[PDB]
Amino acid sequence: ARVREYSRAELVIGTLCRVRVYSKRPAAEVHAALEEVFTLLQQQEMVLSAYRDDSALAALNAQAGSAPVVVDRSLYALLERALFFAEKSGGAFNPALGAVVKLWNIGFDRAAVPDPDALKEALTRCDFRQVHLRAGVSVGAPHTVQLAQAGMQLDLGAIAKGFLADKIVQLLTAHALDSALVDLGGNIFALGLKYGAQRLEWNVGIRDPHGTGQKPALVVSVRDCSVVTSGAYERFFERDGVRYHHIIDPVTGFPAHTDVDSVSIFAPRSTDADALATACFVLGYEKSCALLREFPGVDALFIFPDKRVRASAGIVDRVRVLDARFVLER
Ligand SMILES: Nc1ncnc2c1ncn2[C@@H]1O[C@H](COP(=O)(O)OP(=O)(O)O)[C@@H](O)[C@H]1O
Ligand SMILES: [Mg+2]
Ligand SMILES: [Mg+2]
Ligand code: NA
Ligand code: NA
Repeated sequence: ARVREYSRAELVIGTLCRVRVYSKRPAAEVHAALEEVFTLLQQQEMVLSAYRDDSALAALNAQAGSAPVVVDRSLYALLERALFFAEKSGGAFNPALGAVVKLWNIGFDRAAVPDPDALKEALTRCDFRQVHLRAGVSVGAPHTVQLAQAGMQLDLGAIAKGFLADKIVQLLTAHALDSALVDLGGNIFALGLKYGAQRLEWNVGIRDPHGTGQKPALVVSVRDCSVVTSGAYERFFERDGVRYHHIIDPVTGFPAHTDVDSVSIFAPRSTDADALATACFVLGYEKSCALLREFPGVDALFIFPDKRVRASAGIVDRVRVLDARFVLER
């Protein structure tokens, strides 16, 4: 039995999603797994999407201030994990920020900053503690979500790609695959080891925060690990000489003013890496290090505006700088 390498990529969930697999299984089995990966992404776009009228999440948001809504176990679990990171991060990551994000989402389209009072009003409808998750303990009991605060809106943009990368890994493993690189718009999961007959760690690239995005500035060698990056120049618009990026500080209702250009989180679960990358970007370097002490199983890599790079002890020896303008502090 020979090793073969496969990849497939499609535009779905608003970005380019690519999965690369090495396998000795019959090619038909790999093709079937990849078919299911991309069917899953299509289906989940219709569950999780914040910017569509026909998604399950949009239906949930339409019931804010009303009765609990039945959701499937998967969406319930994702919301539970999102609220966990909201609590642990002091709301730096906030999955109920839709009232504010939606104003900024039209801002992007219109290239215009939201009004002050409108923005001040939106911040009053973002209390994630008023998302009530309930699930009965008896056999087959439904899972429900209630948005108790009038006009509050869920937006899972900062955790959905991580969730989907984890769901894809679970699917690949269900198909008896153990070597893959999952890349959902840059949200990476490195499953197992790649092939060279030699088995090698995956060399995951981290971009220059200001890069055209072509070349990575650094690579990190990893196995069975998600690598998720949140950064200041990945999505933004400009107006009158000021840049407004897409990661909001919930305290100000404005794009976060932070001391790092990007934060990359390395974790066994991409859900966790995605939520933490957002929280850490909002919190800034020192407070991020404090938060991360609560998660011993994760590592982090910070790129500063002066091109210094700091990486935690669990990954620093695995980092290689490719763009010599950057310096890895040791
Ligand atoms: N502080 C925040 N907490 C949670 N979600 C946020 C926050 N700010 C913005 N969002 C939503 O999450 C998205 C940012 O997600 P993030 O994972 O940080 O970046 P990326 O889009 O590169 O994956 C935004 O587009 C918005 O939908
Ligand atoms: Mg995130
Ligand atoms: Mg993300
Ligand atoms: Na990103
Ligand atoms: Na800040």
